[PDB]
Amino acid sequence: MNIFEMLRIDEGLRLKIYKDTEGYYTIGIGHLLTKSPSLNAAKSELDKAIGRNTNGVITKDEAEKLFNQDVDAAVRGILRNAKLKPVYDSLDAVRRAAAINMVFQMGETGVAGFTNSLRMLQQKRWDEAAVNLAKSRWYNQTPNRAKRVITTFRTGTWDAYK
Ligand SMILES: [Ar]
Ligand SMILES: [Ar]
Ligand SMILES: [Cl-]
Ligand SMILES: [Cl-]
Repeated sequence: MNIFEMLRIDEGLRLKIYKDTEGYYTIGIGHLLTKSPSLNAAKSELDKAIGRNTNGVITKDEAEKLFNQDVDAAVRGILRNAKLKPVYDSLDAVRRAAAINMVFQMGETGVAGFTNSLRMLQQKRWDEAAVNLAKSRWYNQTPNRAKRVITTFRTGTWDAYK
């Protein structure tokens, strides 16, 4: 297992524009298009992203290409964030993938807001971190996914995904 497989399980794959858990227009493997309530606006953003007149539909390869860029951007966003980078560098491989999933889902910004959890992960206090991470809107709104990511940080293994 790895980051790609992990996120492919959490996000799914859809080839037509859809609304995510927050009601935002998305396509592919969790590629958010826009926070706007306009379907047209989402179609405009999709065309621009792909570089062709898609009409709300893409191929598997295009979805996978967006996905690669989004993983890459997430990692780079972590590395560029003063609050995140040090946490990240302190973690082992498995846990790093848990950190990436979270940023992919909620943005750098969002993640950089779990100050307390961040600190406990940096100190390797796994159980305490797991409990603090669960005290969040993230967990209350997408409890199944959150539990998988949380178990990942807790144990450092991929059992939640196997
Ligand atoms: Ar992180
Ligand atoms: Ar975190
Ligand atoms: Cl894009
Ligand atoms: Cl969920």
